[PDB]
Amino acid sequence: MKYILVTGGVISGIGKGIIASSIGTILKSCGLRVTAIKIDPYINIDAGTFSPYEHGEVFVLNDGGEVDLDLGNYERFLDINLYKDNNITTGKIYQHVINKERRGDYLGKTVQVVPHITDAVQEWVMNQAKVPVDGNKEEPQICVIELGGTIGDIEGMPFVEAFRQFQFKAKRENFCNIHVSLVPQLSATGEQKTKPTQNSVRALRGLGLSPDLIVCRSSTPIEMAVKEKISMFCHVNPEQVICIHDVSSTYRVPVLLEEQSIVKYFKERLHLPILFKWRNMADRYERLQKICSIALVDCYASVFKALEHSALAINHKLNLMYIDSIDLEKIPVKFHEAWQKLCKADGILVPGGFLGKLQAISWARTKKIPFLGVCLGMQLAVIEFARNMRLGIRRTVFKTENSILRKLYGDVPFIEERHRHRFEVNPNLIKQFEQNDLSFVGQDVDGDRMEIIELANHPYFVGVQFHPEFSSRPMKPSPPYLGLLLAATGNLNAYLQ
Amino acid sequence: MKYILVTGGVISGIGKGIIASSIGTILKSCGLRVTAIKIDPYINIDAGTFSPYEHGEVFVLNDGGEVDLDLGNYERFLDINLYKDNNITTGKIYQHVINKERRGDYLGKTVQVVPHITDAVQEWVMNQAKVPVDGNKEEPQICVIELGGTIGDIEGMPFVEAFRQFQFKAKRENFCNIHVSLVPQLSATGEQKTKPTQNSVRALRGLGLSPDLIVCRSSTPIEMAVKEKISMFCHVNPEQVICIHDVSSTYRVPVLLEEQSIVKYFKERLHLPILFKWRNMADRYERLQKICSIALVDCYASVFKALEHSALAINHKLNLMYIDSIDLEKIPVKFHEAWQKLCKADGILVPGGFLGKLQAISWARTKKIPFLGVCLGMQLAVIEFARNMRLGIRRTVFKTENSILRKLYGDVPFIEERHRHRFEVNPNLIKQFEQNDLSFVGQDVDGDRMEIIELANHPYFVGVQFHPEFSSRPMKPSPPYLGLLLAATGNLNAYLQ
Amino acid sequence: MKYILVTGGVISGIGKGIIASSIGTILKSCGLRVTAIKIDPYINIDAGTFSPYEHGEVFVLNDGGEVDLDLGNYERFLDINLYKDNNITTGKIYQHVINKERRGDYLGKTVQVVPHITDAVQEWVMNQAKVPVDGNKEEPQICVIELGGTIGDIEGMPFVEAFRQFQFKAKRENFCNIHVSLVPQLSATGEQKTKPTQNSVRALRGLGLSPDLIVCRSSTPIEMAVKEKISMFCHVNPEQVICIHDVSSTYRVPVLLEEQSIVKYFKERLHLPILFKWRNMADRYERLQKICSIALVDCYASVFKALEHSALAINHKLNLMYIDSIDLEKIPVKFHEAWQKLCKADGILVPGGFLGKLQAISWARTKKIPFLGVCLGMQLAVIEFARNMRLGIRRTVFKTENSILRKLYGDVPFIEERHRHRFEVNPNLIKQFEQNDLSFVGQDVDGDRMEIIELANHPYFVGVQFHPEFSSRPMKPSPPYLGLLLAATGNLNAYLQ
Amino acid sequence: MKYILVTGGVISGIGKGIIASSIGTILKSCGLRVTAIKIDPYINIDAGTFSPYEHGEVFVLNDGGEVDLDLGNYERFLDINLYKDNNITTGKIYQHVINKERRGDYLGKTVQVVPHITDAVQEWVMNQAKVPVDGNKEEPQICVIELGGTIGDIEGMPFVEAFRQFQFKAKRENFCNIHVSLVPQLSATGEQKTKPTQNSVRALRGLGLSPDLIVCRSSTPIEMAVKEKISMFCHVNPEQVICIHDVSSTYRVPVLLEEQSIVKYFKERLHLPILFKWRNMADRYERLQKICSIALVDCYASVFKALEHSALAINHKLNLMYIDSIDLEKIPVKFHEAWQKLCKADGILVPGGFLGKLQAISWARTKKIPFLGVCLGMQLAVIEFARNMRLGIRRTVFKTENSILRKLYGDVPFIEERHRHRFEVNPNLIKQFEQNDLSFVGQDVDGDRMEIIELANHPYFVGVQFHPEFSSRPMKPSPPYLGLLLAATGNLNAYLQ
Ligand SMILES: CC(C)(C(=O)Nc1ccc(-c2cncc(C(F)(F)F)n2)cn1)c1csc(NS(=O)(=O)C2CC2)n1
Ligand SMILES: NC(=O)CC[C@H](N)C(=O)O
Ligand SMILES: NC(=O)CC[C@H](N)C(=O)O
Ligand SMILES: [Mg+2]
Ligand SMILES: [Mg+2]
Ligand SMILES: [Mg+2]
Ligand SMILES: [Mg+2]
Repeated sequence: MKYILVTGGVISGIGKGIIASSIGTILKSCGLRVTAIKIDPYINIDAGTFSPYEHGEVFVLNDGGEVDLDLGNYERFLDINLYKDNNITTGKIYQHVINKERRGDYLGKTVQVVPHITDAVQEWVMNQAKVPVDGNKEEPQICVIELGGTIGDIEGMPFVEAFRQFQFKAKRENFCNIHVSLVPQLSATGEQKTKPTQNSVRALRGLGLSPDLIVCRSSTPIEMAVKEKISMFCHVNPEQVICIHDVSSTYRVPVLLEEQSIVKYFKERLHLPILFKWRNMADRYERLQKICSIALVDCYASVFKALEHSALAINHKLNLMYIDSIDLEKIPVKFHEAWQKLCKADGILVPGGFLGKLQAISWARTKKIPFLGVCLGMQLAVIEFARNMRLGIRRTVFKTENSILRKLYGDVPFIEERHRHRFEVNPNLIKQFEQNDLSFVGQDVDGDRMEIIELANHPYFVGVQFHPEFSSRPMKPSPPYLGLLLAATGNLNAYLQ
Repeated sequence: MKYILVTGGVISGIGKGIIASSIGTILKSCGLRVTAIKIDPYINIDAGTFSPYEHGEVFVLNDGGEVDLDLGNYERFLDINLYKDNNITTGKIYQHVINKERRGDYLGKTVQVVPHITDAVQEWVMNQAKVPVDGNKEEPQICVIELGGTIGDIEGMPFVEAFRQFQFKAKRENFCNIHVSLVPQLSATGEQKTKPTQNSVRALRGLGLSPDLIVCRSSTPIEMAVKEKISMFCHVNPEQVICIHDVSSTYRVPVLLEEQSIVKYFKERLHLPILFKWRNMADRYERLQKICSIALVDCYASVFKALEHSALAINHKLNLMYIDSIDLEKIPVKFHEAWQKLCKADGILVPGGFLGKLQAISWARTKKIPFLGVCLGMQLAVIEFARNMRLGIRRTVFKTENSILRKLYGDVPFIEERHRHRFEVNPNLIKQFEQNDLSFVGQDVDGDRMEIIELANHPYFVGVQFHPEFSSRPMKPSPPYLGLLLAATGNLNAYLQ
Repeated sequence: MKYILVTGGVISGIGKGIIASSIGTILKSCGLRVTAIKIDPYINIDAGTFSPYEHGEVFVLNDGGEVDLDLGNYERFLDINLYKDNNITTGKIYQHVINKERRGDYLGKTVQVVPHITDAVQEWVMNQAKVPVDGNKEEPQICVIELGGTIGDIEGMPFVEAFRQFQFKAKRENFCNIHVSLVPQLSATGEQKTKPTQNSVRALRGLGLSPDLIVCRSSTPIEMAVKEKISMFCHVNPEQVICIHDVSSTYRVPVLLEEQSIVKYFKERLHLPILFKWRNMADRYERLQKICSIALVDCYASVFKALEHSALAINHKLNLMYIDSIDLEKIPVKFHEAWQKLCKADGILVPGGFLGKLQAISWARTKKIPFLGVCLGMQLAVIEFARNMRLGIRRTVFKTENSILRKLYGDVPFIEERHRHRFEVNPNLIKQFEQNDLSFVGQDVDGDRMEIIELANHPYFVGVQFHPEFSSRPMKPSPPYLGLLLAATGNLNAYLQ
Repeated sequence: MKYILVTGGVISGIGKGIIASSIGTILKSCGLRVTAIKIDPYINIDAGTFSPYEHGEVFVLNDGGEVDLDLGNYERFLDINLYKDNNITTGKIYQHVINKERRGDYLGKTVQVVPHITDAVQEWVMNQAKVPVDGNKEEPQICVIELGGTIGDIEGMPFVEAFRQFQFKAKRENFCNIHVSLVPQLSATGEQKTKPTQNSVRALRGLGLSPDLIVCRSSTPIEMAVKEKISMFCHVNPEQVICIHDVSSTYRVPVLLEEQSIVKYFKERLHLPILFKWRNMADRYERLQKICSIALVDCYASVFKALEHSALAINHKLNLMYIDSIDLEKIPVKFHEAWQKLCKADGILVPGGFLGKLQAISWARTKKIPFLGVCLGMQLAVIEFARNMRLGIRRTVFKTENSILRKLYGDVPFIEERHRHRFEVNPNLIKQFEQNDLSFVGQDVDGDRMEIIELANHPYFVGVQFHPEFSSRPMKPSPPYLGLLLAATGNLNAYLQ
């Protein structure tokens, strides 16, 4: 296969995953079948071990893998369905080698990091690159590998050593390395400094990989004198020093890379047989004037992106105002902030988790303000109506054609969406609710779990057990989120017509 | 506790384990309770995964741990009984952290090498240092930690980072580092080169540990000009540059270290409240003239050491001539080497394993030459008499007082020795042999396994199921090995009188 | 002596020289005699080799040394008079060792970087620290050594190796290291990243120096979670992690360091027997409302600082608008910018160099707007009146008591100021001017060079051959600059009364 | 041009200069014009600064350059005449850049190691490679550059950075790197260790150069398992792992390299349009039985080599027994060693320097034992007969045809040989000697200095002012040395016939 490693320098928050995902959609626009692998040098096996504050949200894959939000960036940019083994971690590879050792698979030889851990990385990358990750069963052409962390962190040392070897245990026609690095810009002088990028490239080149492209991330576009220092000290041509400055949106990052001519580089280097929409979406995003103010009651990064996809599609600006449920709760300055936000809420969003959510539900229910409840927001909705693990892709069957979500999903009798919940509605008690305004509208194939609710005597009050955020992509807004913004702007009855 | 790290430079075969074990017996001669821990940066969990060619023999511990022969060096020098967790490996620590992660013991935080793997090393070292490893239940005073590998190998990087932190997460009064390094001596010029030791100390000091002692291993004693270069370039006083040259025996290495005044250094540095036998044994070893030629039919390092302990005790030189059983086998130049060695064999030794052993057994049996069979050498002896896992410490009961091994072990009704076998003698068939010359003399407490055989109509033909090698120490020769050399020299009937 | 090394991490523009100069004035406020040495790892011998665009202005010392502007920061903060050998460079030290080699001073031994270049650094630092650099002939107590560059640049490697050795070839009571490092703050998230500081401290600690204080430079004050990561990963206590954020002025940086308690650290560590004005000047600077707009017709950093000292003393804000003389020149958008700036010029400043300066002189002369000409601005003033190396400290004698500059300098018959010029006024032609409005008012002791001019029929049009900028300090504004701001605000005749 | 860098790993005494010189004579046997440059990272400018104990003898070049003996190895192997600038040193390059800086040749830019010192290395290497260093005025085809020191020493860091850049600022067709490294062989086990070579290649590859050949120096030929570890861990094919073991002679080292097929590698890699004598000389050397015992009364490495060239040519073994003149002196165990050696002296050799030499002269003179005096040995000979700087190539004119040295040099009226002396014979006093047995036979063209003496009433007692050692090569023995061995074996009168 053809392989593109993306390494990071100086600091991890430079957006390497957006760059890597951007080059993947560039290559896809050039007609290529692109895979992605993310290396996360953490010793954790799956992101289910994390808090939402640590690594952002737990993105959920079709196979039930729990991963950090950057596999959602590859899914959203490439329109791809990743498997749990497209995330490589140090825990996953060390445990693999330890298990092989105990099985005698290393034939009584001493197991050690080089070669055995480095071979495990190569074995895994070669095979997961070949996985059909598009819906097309045809073997991929390119694999973009993001090496997470910063080159020079101790946890990354097996992977760069593996990738050093992988140059030679392949061809230069088949492997290149992108180094993404911070070019810090000083306050008082405006001066862009190249020293961290030079030092990071020196470290990377000391690990036996050379930058084939250097991607500068900078606050402002870099000056030619700055690009000249980088091309001289990092021993790469000026045409191989790319600048991605702070832009308006992720839609503009692929467009910017065409305007740095990366396709000519990848054609020449990787010997490749080679956007519109990203321009259009960027150009639209920069012109969004009509505010839709929604109350959310990187912890919710797919939720925010799903709303922005929906907002863009209806040519509105999202104003996502985040409210803690403890602010709305009876426990008082932040109460008069939170409830004031909840007054100017055109829609209420109660996402998942593991108290004032119930008050926001009551507010939305009573005042007839548009509501989307996801996972816990469905369960709390059922609960508060009464007062007044299941992991990965599953089929949800609609119990009727008289469903607003069914119209938004395109009249289909069932949907396949991603789940992540341990708790569900009691099958014996459903007959308390069916008599009244809260219809249970979607169920599993087993008929035990109700998985969608709709409140009938309301513009749009829906609850879903699945996370339809993980299915959201710019080209196809997540229908439960689209319905929320359509309802909040009154356009729902025009769309459903 | 007080801690002594022993790091290695340039190459691992410099004898760091003998140096570390030597300083342990020095400190023990100074009256201190000494523990040992060995770090082996391999990803293997236990040495049962190894061939005998890889890491030498599998030493067996009382608890059934399978470890490399260097935990036998700490056992033999200190008269200590190590536990399986006095061996630290990368596999054992990474699996520990992975298991803690999956249990949620890191409270949703990202697990990473620093701190979490480095803390696991510190946690383990602090607690295993406190283990009563002598028979005395009193908590130890010093722990000698040998860091296996060479400082600068990638697998060693978590451990040196842990030990860097461990300086500061302790006191300088409680931690020091010994660096053992090759001083190569060139052929043509006789010139001793200090450059590898300087470069290795620069690497070690780049990992945030400084040599408190530098132990030069050299072929010849080092010149003062060589010691001056090391003390200048490695930034350590001349009194802290120790030379251990190629000596006669391991008995001389502690004695040499007194003659480099290390006790004064450890008294001053570690604030310690502070040999004869090692001199005596060294002085004896250098005067061994009477050859006992024994045929063995680092793969057998405890076997060789057990014979040398026995040889020294009877003031004989061992000539251990190693013969492959395939040389003795019918499959022919090496046949006339092997059988010629077997002709001048004063004793035959058939150690354990997993064909010409049977011929050597037949030879020894028929010609009435002294025989010791260990594990497989007992099983093949039973088999060839007929023609003509159980792991760690177990109690073997003697079935009679009429046992030669029972006299050698001191008339005791049972012995406790170390086992490592999956196969044993059939309890139904023992009644074929008891009628004849092959007595089954030792059994387990269960009475199912016969564990010792003695052939009655022979000077000394014994078979044992245990490995009594692992019990051998210079002060107390292993009785089955002592019996072999006593028999082979005719001194048996004088000893047993 | 007591020594404080100040090392830099990530990027050089973090202000290490202001931090180092700030701790020097802190220690001086604590009553200590402080020296400064600046190491510049460039191979250049003196800054006379530089353009003004490269390293900023060439600061001139009393002995005629040409140095970068950071020796002016030590002069301005400490009220000190540095010698040319308080600047150490790689060129100065390598040439020293090469010269010693050729003289046989190394006694036929091979000269090499360690030890001989590292010893040369130590020799130089020990002796220049002892230099009376105050006017007091008493030997100094502390020496602040700024190591220029970033730790990990190849040119800095001799100096950090020297300073590693210098810890041990001294006492910990007598040496400490401050590491100044960038904590980059990301745009989108507001997130302060500690990774470069951790990596830079790892590099510094790999060169055998540990941070005794870590000084974070950040745009905003750092959060406690950020300070905790630094104190954990850089293995230093929280009290040793200092934050200097972007402040109003250099006057506030010493004041901030008291509010980080550095005096307690230096008392404890360096065993020291231990501001008001800096608070007052900072507090004043933040309240400057009255604008004095001056046209200047880091290239002029002492000029700008001299104006700011003058501005602060008269409680005005300086608006220094910089105009290129080529903009004012007949060669046209920038002409209407430049001449528009020159219209709102309350004073014209024509500093030194090596064309529209003559037009600005004519403008100021004719319209009677306050003028200060320095070096070339005196020579061009003489020239344009007619139309209508001498290096370091020299004595200039006033030819009369009827001098405005003589009143501003305190009625004294001569002044001693710093010179840097190859050209001077023709002694035969002076009699053309003395007849008219342009008096030559200051001369050298030789009587050949006129060194000050004053135009009599004007509020304030003075020219000086010396650079009185280099003499400017916050406590004592440079009288030619003070006169300019006093004239420009009309306060001159109140001051001279 | 084509360039071959030769780097060293682990320790400098591995013989890199003999390897580099050997590949140069291989390429010369393939018909190529070969240059050599030696980089010595010492800060010394010329070896005239050294003692003879430090870097061995001072080799003298035709232009009067004073250099270490390794430029004599390139002269002897290639039959080449090196210039003083074929030795590059850190002193020579830093002084060059400092001088350029002071001249303004860097146009006011900050001079720093990268680029300016690294460019100076490249500039120098490119131009000195083009120097006609053979007598043929045609521009060379290959330049062998030995980088002295060990890769990873701090002084070598500018040169490896220059050579990293030089790969890219050339072509792979035009540059390759040979890494020479110690494979230490342990005493007790016979085990050859690859770890230092792996670590040294990791350091070298961290400086951005990869081994194109790895030359193992080992005591014994390396095993295939050892070559496999090196080829795996150093990421080079088995055919690129060369072993040079301890051999009989330098004559065998080129022959060994053909038997490792290096010409096939250099043909393929450097795109080259491509021994007998070295085999013959090696084969002869191994069969030398007839001892010629000569008393010498790396300090004298060209002297020893000149004797060995002479010995080989007359098919004798040299037994060069070295005697200190202080042993022969009246100041007594070593007296009876020294004079005993002087009794079995078939020839006396008194080489140059700066007391018992006079006694050895008297001994040789009186007993009529063959004598060669060089420089000081001529001056002391003149002196002791009476009792009983001029640097580089100079023309010496023979005063007569009646000269034994003139016959040995081939009847020529003058010779051109290399000089290094400050003292000479007094022109007024020569008329004391000419009357008697000591003829002055060679003079300079000036007629002031007598430069050769011959004692007439003796088999062979010659003194020369020049060092004819530096002219010695295996193909053409130095005639004054050849005469000594011919005289000492009685073959002189057969040769001179
Ligand atoms: C939330 C929003 C509106 C967005 O653009 N935010 C934003 C804005 C700017 C940048 C940015 C600025 N400069 C540089 C770089 C980098 F590239 F260098 F890092 N990034 C990053 N994220 C959005 C809608 S859809 C989406 N993401 S998404 O669903 O994956 C879809 C793309 C496939 N985000
Ligand atoms: N210092 C300056 O401004 C230099 C002025 C002028 N070029 C001279 O040499 O006198
Ligand atoms: N080269 C030498 O042997 C030197 C000889 C003597 N010291 C001189 O200067 O002439
Ligand atoms: Mg810069
Ligand atoms: Mg040396
Ligand atoms: Mg972080
Ligand atoms: Mg090995």
